[PDB]
Parts: sequence; C-alpha cells; structure tokens
Amino acid sequence: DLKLPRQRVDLVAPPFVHVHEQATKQGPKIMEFKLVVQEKKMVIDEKGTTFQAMTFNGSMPGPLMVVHEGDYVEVTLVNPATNTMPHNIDFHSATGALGGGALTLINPGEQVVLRWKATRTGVFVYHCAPGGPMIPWHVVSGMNGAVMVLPRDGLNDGHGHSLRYDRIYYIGEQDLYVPRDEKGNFKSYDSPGEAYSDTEEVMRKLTPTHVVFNGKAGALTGKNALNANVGENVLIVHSQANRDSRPHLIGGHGDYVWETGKFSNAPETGLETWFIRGGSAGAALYKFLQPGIYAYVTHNLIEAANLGATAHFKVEGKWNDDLMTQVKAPADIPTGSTNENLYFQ
Amino acid sequence: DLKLPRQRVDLVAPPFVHVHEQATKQGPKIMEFKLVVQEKKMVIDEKGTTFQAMTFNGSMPGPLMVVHEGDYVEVTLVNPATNTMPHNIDFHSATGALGGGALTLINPGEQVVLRWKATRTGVFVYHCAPGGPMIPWHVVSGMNGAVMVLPRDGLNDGHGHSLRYDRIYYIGEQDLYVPRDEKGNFKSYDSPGEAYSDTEEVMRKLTPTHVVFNGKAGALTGKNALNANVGENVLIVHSQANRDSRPHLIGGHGDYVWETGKFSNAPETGLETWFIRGGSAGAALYKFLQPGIYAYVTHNLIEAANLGATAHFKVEGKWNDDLMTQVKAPADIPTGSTNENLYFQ
Amino acid sequence: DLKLPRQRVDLVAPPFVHVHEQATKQGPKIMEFKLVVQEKKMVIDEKGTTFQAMTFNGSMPGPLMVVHEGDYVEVTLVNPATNTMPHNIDFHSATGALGGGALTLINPGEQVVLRWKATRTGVFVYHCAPGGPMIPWHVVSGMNGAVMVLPRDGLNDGHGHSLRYDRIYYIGEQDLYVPRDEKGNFKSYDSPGEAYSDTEEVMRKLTPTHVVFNGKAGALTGKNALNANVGENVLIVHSQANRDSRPHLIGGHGDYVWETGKFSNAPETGLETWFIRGGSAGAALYKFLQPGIYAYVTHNLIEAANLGATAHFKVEGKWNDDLMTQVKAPADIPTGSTNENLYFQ
Ligand SMILES: [Cu+2]
Ligand SMILES: [Cu+2]
Ligand SMILES: [Cu+2]
Ligand SMILES: [Cu+2]
Ligand SMILES: [Cu+2]
Ligand SMILES: [Cu+2]
Repeated sequence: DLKLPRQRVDLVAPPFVHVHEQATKQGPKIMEFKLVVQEKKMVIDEKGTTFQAMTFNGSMPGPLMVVHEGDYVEVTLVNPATNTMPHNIDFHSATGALGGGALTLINPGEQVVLRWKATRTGVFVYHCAPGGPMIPWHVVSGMNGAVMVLPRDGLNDGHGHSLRYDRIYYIGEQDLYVPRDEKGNFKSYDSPGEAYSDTEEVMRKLTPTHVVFNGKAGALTGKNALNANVGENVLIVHSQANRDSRPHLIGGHGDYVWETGKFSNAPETGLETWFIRGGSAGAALYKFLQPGIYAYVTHNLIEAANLGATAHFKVEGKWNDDLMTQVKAPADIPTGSTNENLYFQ
Repeated sequence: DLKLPRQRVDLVAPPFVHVHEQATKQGPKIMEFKLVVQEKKMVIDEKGTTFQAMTFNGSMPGPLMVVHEGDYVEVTLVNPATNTMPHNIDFHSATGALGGGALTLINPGEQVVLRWKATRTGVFVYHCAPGGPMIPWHVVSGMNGAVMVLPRDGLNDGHGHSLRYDRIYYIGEQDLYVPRDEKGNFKSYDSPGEAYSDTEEVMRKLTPTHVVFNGKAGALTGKNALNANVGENVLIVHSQANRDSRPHLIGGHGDYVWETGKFSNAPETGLETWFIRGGSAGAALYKFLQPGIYAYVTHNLIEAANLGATAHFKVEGKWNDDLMTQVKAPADIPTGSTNENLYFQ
Repeated sequence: DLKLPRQRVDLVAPPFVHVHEQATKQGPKIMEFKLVVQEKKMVIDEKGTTFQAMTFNGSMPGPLMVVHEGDYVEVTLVNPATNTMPHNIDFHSATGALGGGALTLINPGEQVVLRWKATRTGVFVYHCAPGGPMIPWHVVSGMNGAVMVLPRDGLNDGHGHSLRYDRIYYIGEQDLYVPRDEKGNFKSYDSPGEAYSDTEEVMRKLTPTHVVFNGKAGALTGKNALNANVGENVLIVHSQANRDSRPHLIGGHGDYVWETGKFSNAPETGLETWFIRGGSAGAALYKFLQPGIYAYVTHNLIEAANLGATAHFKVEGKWNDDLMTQVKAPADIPTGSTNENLYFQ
C-alpha cells in the first residue's frame, strides 16, 4: 500500500556510522533496519568492572541510523529467546504511540515491525521504554541509541550556505549506576534481574558511578582513538538518553553546533562547550586546524577524568605556529625576576 | 494617580489557566490578583507520603497569572493568621526591590498590595523569598508559580507569523526534600517548623526525594490526564523555581519552543526535549497529530518514572497510519531467520 | 618573526577587570600577560572554613584577561618553587595542543611562554589541566579563570546595533568539595597533597559542599557588594569551569544574554535566568532601572543561600514608581475580608 522503493541498511557499531548520502536527489524510500536486543554482561571500566547490560545490537550506544526527511523507516525489532525481559523501542524522531513504544512491546522469542515517517530533521534519541520503573532501568542499562534525519539537501549553516562533513562519529554517552558492597567495591551479578534491586537504589540517588562513551571508560582512547586530519570537517553526534552532558573538544571548538540537535534551527557558531539535554541528541561540526591529540569530554571534569567520560582524537597534519606556539620552553624562573612585587602577593 | 481601568482576575488551580485573550486591542489596564498563602500538610506521592507544604492559593504550583505587555499587575498578597511564618513574593517578571520581595514581607495576620508594570514578555517564575535560608526552604516547600506576559498581538513564530493556541496547560514542577528515618521510610511531621532541620539536611545534598508535577506523583495521570484533540495547538508552560528540568512529550515534539521562556526571542522548532533552567519558566507549542496516550516527562527517566515526574495527555481523534503504523504485530521469530550472522554477535 | 607591537597588560583581581578599549581602531598586537600559580590555604565560607586552594594569581577565579579578535596572546605562566605540584594552562579560546596544556607543563621553579592567536570571539574559560585525575582536582581547587576576546568593533545586539557597557564585572563561580569528619565538621589539612584522597572521595559523589563567587561565601556581599547606578549598562561575565550554573539577577533581567558566551551569536533578550554550561563562560548585559540592593545568584536557591552562591549589587539612583510601587504597606487583614470563600479552601 505504500508504494515506495525499499532499501535495506546494514548498521555498524558506534562510533562509526553506516554509509549514507548527505545531500540526495533520490526521493523518499522505505529504509529498512533491524535492531536485535541483546542482554549480556559487559566490561565498563579500566579496572575491569562488569555490568549487567541491555543493548540494541550488542553495543552501548545502539548504532546510529541515518535517513533523510520524508523517508519512511521500517524497523524490525527482535527480542531473542536467550533474553529474559520484554523490550520495545521509542523513537524521539517519530510521531504517535509513545514514539513507537506502544506498538513494539515484545517478549523473548518475538519480533515486531514498526514503520515511522521521518517528518522531523535532526539527530534524535531512540531508547527502550517497557513501562513504569522498567523505563529508566532499561535505558540506563544501555538500551539507547540515536537516529539522524538529514535534510535532502544535506546540512546548512542557517544562513543559506551548505555544510558538508568529511567524517562523522557518533558518541553515545551513558550514565551507569553500579552497586557497591559494604567494603566499597563494585558488586558483580549473574543476571540483570539479580542486579535490579541494588541498582535501583543507586539510580534513586541520581548520581552515576560511571559516565562513559561507547560503553566503557577508555573505549575511545588508546588504540581506539578517533582519527582525523587537519582540514577535515568532522560531525560529532552526541547523545544522552537520561542525563545532561556538556561536550567540549579540548584544543578545539564547535564551529557549528546544534546543541538541541534539530536542523530546522540555525546552529550556533564558535562554541567552547555545548549542552546535551538528557533525553536528546545534539551535533557539532568542527574543521580541524592543528594536528595532535585532542581529548573530547563532558566538561564536568570529575566525570571526564574520574568516571570515564573522555575520548581522544588523533589528528594527522602540520602544526600551525601562527595559531599557537611555545615561545619559550620550560626554563628556570630567572633569578632577576621580580614576582614578589605582584599585586596579589 | 495611575488612571487606567481596573480588571479583577479570578485565578484557577493548575494545570488549568484563567480565561484570557491571546491577542487584544484593549489598552493597558491594572490587572488585579489576589494570592493567599496557605501552609498545610499535603500528600505528595502514590504511597500517601505527607509533606509540610507552603503554598500560594493552596496549590503546588501556585496558579498561572496571565496579563499583556504594558499592563500593570496589582497583587494583594495575604498571609492569614492561621499560618505560622512570614512570607513575601518575588516576581521574575518585575523590575526592582528584589522582584517585589523587599516590598511584600508580611507576618501572619497581614496583607500587602504590590503593583508591577509588565514590561517584559514571556513566562516567568514567581516565588516566596523571605530572606537567607528561608528563601530555598519556602520555595522547595511549594511557594512558587508563574506569570505569563503575552504580547498584545499574541504569540508569533519569530518570523512574522502569528501563532494561536487552542488550549493551554501550566505544568509546575517541584523538587521536594523529604527526610527519612533510620529504617529508610519517609518521616512525617506536625508542622513546617518541626520539619525544617531534618529537611535542610536533605536539601544540602541537592538530591530531591520526589520530583512532581502539580504537587504530587500521579497528579496528572489517571483520571486527571490532560485532554486534547488531534489538530489542536496546545501551549504547555513549564516552570521550575529551584532546579533544572528537561521536558519531553513522548510520541510528540515541541513544534515551537521558547525554552528560556521569553517571547522577544524566536522559538526553536521541532525539538525532542527542551531545558528549563532552574529559576525560570519556558513554553512549548505542539499541534497534536495522533490520538492516544502521551506521557509528558522530565527526561531524566529516573526522575520521571521513579520520583514522580510524569503527566499524561489523553488525545481523541483518528490514527494516521502514514505517520506511524505497526506493519507486523508481535510474532515468533521466524525459524529461518539468520540473526546469528549479524555483525555484533 | 611575528612583527607586531607588544603591549604588557597588568591584571587585576576579580571581580574587577583590567582597563581596556571596547571598540578599537588599533590593529592586532601581541598582548602580554603573566600568570603566577599560587598554592595556598584560603578561607571559603562565613564560618571560617579553610581550604587547600590552588590559584592563578592568588585569586579564585583567576583574573579576567581582555583582548580583541586577531590579537596574539603571549602568556608567561610561572610556577614558583614554593609550590609543590606541576601546573599548566588550557585556554578554551585557543586552538591546538589541548588549549595550550600540552605546551605549558611546568614544575615548581619553572616558567613557560605560550602564544595563542585570538581567532574566536566571546568569553572563554581558562584552567589548569596537568593530566588524568589531576585535571578535575586542580580545577576544583581553584585553578580556573576566563578570557574575553572582543570584536574590534565592540559588542553588538546581533541585529546591527552597537552595545556598550558602562561597567564590567567578572563573576567566577567555584564548586568546592571539602571533606567532613565523622562528626560532620569540615576537615582542615596542612597541604593540598594531604587533602587529596579525602577530597577525591567527595568529588566522586558530584555534590559540592560549597558553591561560591569570587572564592568564598559572602565575598561579594557586605562591604564588597558590586556598585552600579541607575541607567548604567553593566556587563556581567560569569564562568564555571566544572559544573553548570543558572545565573539570575533578583529584581532585574538579562537585557542581552550570550549564555553560551560567544559573540558571533546574537544574544537572547529579556531573560529571567540563564544557563552557564560547566566548562564555559557566558555574559549578560543589563541596564539598571531601579536603585537598591539586588542579589545575583545561581537559581538553585539551595546553592545560593545555603552553599555560598550569592552576590549583591548596590545601585544608587531614584526609584521609579511606574515600574513598581508598594500600593499599600503591610496592614492587618480587613475584618470584612471574605477569603474563606476562595476556590482553593
Ligand atoms: Cu528493554
Ligand atoms: Cu524518551
Ligand atoms: Cu513563604
Ligand atoms: Cu528568583
Ligand atoms: Cu594546576
Ligand atoms: Cu577545559
């Protein structure tokens, strides 16, 4: 009855993004996606703490879906019988039935097919939402991702000029609530159900034990730093389904930032730090101007350095001494310096 | 000496709003309001927990006042002698004397009359502010509401086009700080004064025990869901006098959102989730496109589902299968499905 | 090799700001600043609680630096041998090398000279960032300030009209994490290193013990209230390097607010309360219209009244009864008043 071409999309694990066109002259299609729920224990920090997670497609965050305005998105949500709980999906991009949640509740061993029209442009959260207290628990257990609905003409600067990215990354930030024992050590559990009561108690106090990108402290540092090159315009999509965040690229800026994430609004320019409201996705474009390591953080630095929420970019290219230079390397304070006369002493 | 017509306004309890014109061709008037402080015990959650509250006009939030730009607002604040504490009022809409607080301190048995000129358009918080530590305590005990100052031409989209709402609701969100005993159960008290010391200790840790709309968990669910119809443009005013919130309409959007709440600024379009800075009111317009239940939450889902901060809309009308449809109802996973080959396993 | 004039700037302690031009017809210069790290015990509240602080130039916040777009900023960072730890500096205004942090690590007894080009307009945080867990600890110990990069034509309203301030103040807000003993009293320490382990435990819970302006509760009240006069347009720069804030001027407004702090974006008008994302600076202009005391707060009123985050302005001039007036002073409730008939009773 909807007589449009169908196109199957193969998702990829974050922070990477499946192939897509930015601008397109194709007309609306039915874009077909499959999301498979996977409940499993996962490692969430550098000390090896484990966690009873619930995911779409085995990752935290779930994968980024990319479509264009006016496409229809036909999602097969699958809940294999190796899982123990019912699940569903709420697309913040969609209109009606609790985002789809009221049409996608499935028991282990079931699947369901939801179609929603992509009438709203931007980046948007999707997440599980079974009902009642299960809603926050499934979300903070990992069941959230994002979808991007691009304008058919691609992005623009809000002032009539096209913007094109050379690279895209999806940073899903996750607040986790991990019980501790009387000795103060994180507790391990053999199933999500066994974890629940203790976890709910931590959730109620609204203070995460971990705040991570791509599912664990250190996930996007080390060998898994994000690559870029001087001159590239990089789109960084950031989502947080449950709790606020304040992204910042250390040594960079947000050249164009949609912090509320919706491309019908002009981006802000030249930001230092932006703000992702819990329950949303936002996006920032930055053209790299200097090589080296950059850290990408939430700028509650306690969260960034001590709870897990730091990623790295490794950027190749040539240093620009006009923008920044070390005029004099560290040296002993001159003996004839006069700092004892300064106003603050 | 101010020679303008006087118009008495009868307030109504939230989430409803007293009758008013959106656009008007009337000139400035003196709009007369009465607010009566009421200290009383109130029920704040579904388990029947009680709370020593302080209110304007017996409700949390206090009622929404609606005027137009250039009106004068003449408020009689009354503190009956059945109350035990002094009170005052701070209008964030007003200019001077600590919002009016420095001109309205009244003891039990007194009343005072304040007039302020509505020179600033938008939605704004009002709240009690007696002085010092009493300021946060009176506010988080319930003494806060909002006022809307409409442009005389009504709302517009920031791009020269009038916007008109068919319905308006006021959602006041309240962070509450309820002591617990050694057994972990919420404590009851016989007066606000007896509650204070234990309550201040909870306040100091900055984590509410409850986050509620219209004064209690479940207030706007059940029989008291908010009504609307497909096609109606609904204005949802949201205030929070002490603490941030991130509103979201599950299954909907914010078509036009003034998240900082001030109508001299163009609204943002097509938001998923917005942000109410503690100490402010904001507003969102949404035209309903689908019937059914919608949940309206703060999108810290722990707060929403576990601390009280969920409302419902019940929307009548006809479902639009073009926007969203269940293509296939829940069914067993096909035996010949191949999910073991998916990239994430 | 950079052949520009050099101009040495003498910094002053906050909340005051060194002398500068708003609009200028001078061309780019090399603007020379010196920042000296000082580790010392400081008093942070009205009860005399002490704290092992780390500062730039002896103050919390560090001083406001002011330059113009296209200037080069050449900073000599000095770490005297009376200090115990290494330090560095990250300018959110700068491009490359972790904001400068990767080029400025200095041991006690060393200094370094960094030059960065002021290519981005706005107010921006600067802060120490040595590496790893030392990053949040140095910041929340006090090592953060701000820099303002003005357009050469000065500020404008985003709609082609120049804005000029008569006065400028810099409000640096600081979240502090002070351990308590088993009796609940704040603990004192003899060095930052001795404080660290207990302090990190408080930091991990993400709830400050104190939230202060200009380094201590009460710093900008009393004798040190901020002065202004009716009619003056005052720029209030607000920074927070680690944690969100929601500024509000009680009895006033933000006439023009850059809450993300970047002057390539038009300001919002007529705000009640704005939002400083942790890790940023923002700015608000307000033209005073009434004399008297104003309080300037973060509008988590618990933070404002109970954790230290209130400043005052003392404004001289003549009261305007058109904007606000006490129509009737406090009086007994009339005997023939009818309040028992009101809808809420
Ligand atoms: Cu689920
Ligand atoms: Cu949601
Ligand atoms: Cu009161
Ligand atoms: Cu206020
Ligand atoms: Cu340092
Ligand atoms: Cu930083």
